[PDB]
Amino acid sequence: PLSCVTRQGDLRLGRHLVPHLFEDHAAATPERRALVYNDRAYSYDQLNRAANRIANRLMQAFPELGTDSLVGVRIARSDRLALTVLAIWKIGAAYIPIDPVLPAQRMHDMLDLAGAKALIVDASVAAAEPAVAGMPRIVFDDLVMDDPLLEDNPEVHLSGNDLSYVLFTTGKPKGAMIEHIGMLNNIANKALDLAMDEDSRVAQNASMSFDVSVWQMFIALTKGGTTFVYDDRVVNDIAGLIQRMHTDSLTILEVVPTYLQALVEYMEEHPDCPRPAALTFMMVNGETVDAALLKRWFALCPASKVINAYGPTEASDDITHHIMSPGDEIVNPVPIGRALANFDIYIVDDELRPVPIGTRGEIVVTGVGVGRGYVGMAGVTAQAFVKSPFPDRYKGRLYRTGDLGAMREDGVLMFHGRK
Repeated sequence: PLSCVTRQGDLRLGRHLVPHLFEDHAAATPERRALVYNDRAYSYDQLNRAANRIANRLMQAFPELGTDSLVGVRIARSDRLALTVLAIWKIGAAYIPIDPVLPAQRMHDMLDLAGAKALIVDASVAAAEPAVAGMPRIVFDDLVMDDPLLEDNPEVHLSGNDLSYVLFTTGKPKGAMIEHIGMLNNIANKALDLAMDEDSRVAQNASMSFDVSVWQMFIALTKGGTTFVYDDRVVNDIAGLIQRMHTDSLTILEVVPTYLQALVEYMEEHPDCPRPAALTFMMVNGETVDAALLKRWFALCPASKVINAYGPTEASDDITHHIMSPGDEIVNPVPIGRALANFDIYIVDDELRPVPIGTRGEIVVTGVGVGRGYVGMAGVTAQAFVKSPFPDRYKGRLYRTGDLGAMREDGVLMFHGRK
């Protein structure tokens, strides 16, 4: 057999994109708690009303913004960031996260490559830093001001093929273009594999420069649950984050292996302290995890399952999940797992021919989450985004990951480094 797994079409995604799923919950259960950021708690209705004020004032300021318009957002992770992104999406546009800690010349490159139409900052950034001629800048604090006349949903038409965000990753940065439907597919797969419901409590702990911060911020809002934003000050204090996850009764947490190690070490060294005993799932991603660390995690959090997650920013976050339970035979190397639904994955030679099961080759992927390429970089886009030679039910896109891997007889994928 050849190294092919096909899941295109496996998962119906429903009628509504991410912002609209949030709107559905705000209408159905306005008073449920939607988002917590330190001392600030928003109900669904409060979050929606504030996002709508922002959205409507953005359309007043920039009447031409809409489909595939790109808006930079230089706001630190917070309720303010979530609100601003939601507002941008509601008016049909897409955003670029530009962490305030990034230097200005990085911001310039990001906005120029993307052809961004405007930049939204908050008051602290505006006070620290000048606006740049040619790049309209507007301030969160003004956009979100009270006005009961500006609180209805914009009801701009959104299409799944429209951009939702451009995420940049030594050369000039490369801005991967992700569409609403790919973003939704990643969220839909995760909501199923993390057994989410309206009681889910999801950590938003990753840096906004990493694409995983997107599903972390919004997945709970598509399910009626709660996002807990854990900013850099909180995540940098391991003891404090653990105590927060305990007191928040957090259920879902994603980390990279070195941070997982810090959490595990702390709990082992402090067995007296409260633990994140409500966690149902810990997801690990970003770098290779080892079996012994996973087993140490399972000893500390026996009520949890773990998902090893892999995939490129270019395909809307992950393309495989490896779900593990405490009783499982967990050995090195840890698999990167099973294809997400609505993707096909192949291990191929340099000519894109699938190789026999067990042979190493390049991981390449087709399906609903393969994005558009790199904004303003047609050439580097052409190096990795090519027409699929395989059957396709979407837009015919293939992405070459530049990663080596191999496929097991059961279709489980293994990661073997960079090609």
